[PDB]
Amino acid sequence: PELPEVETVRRELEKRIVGQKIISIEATYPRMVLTGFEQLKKELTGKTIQGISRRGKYLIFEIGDDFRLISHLRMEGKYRLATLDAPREKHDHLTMKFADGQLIYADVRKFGTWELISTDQVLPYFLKKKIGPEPTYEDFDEKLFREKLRKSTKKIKPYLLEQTLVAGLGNIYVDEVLWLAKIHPEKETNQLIESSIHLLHDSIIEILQKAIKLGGSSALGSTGKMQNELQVYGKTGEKCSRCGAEIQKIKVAGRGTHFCPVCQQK
DNA sequence: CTCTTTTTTCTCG
DNA sequence: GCGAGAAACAAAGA
Ligand SMILES: *Sc1nc2[nH]cnc2c(=O)[nH]1
Ligand SMILES: O=c1[nH]c(S)nc2[nH]cnc12
Ligand SMILES: O=c1[nH]c(S)nc2[nH]cnc12
Repeated sequence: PELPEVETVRRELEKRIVGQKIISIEATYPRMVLTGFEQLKKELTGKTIQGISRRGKYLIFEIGDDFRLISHLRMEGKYRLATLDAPREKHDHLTMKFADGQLIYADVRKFGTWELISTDQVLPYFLKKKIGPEPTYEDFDEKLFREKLRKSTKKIKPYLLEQTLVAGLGNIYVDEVLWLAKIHPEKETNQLIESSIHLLHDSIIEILQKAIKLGGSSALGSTGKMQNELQVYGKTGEKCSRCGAEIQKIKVAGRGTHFCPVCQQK
């Protein structure tokens, strides 16, 4: 999932599990709890969920006043709310049991992570990872964005994927964003002119906010509609609606990359 | 059978 | 510092 998918999950969880006391926590794959499963079980059992927040692609469970559970779904992580007698499925790894249901985390590839962080260490946690601003008009300052692009010789797609210029883009939405902003994914950022950076900035915000509104692209959050609106991602050889031009797929910095050459020249 | 394909961090030169 | 490639892992497809 990327930011819109994580936000969709956040919103559904917020509706269902806020106010709920954690009765027990169980793991079949404790190794995904990077801060230590025993510690997390001991600290969180019997606590009440106060809220669910998000920073970039990270889910943040607010559990009691003094702890947060930071969850990353990485490539394939999925949450679901199930009855207490629900059978185990093959790639289920963790469950948070309540009095009247349970929250189960599953992840085929086992990439997703849980970290128990004290409340006053949440802002330092994200500072240490150098996560950039949220993709909103209020938080995403174009002026700083422009200065960082000017000072780098990185290619724009991998630099956007680093999460440092702005938080939340992954492979799908960065491809969508660059098509919308008419920018080549291998464009060196210090070659971008001011008007292109402005369109890029606005496009990042517009695409991600649209995806959030449509419930992401497609367990919780599996009812998304953004997939119907994708212009280039996963559409190799299909039309760009531009006079017969077709989407090409190339590899950029190790990632599958979908773009429309005629639209996205350097 | 092999090889490639699908977020973040780590290693190497 | 940089980029390239690979690591963590599972499953599906060519
Ligand atoms: S360049 C181009 N050609 C078209 N032919 C039908 N519609 C077109 C369009 O929107 N753009
Ligand atoms: O944190 C990252 N997330 C993604 S999607 N791509 C990257 N390339 C380098 N870092 C990152
Ligand atoms: O009208 C457009 N034409 C092309 S070629 N690319 C685009 N990206 C966003 N709009 C367009």
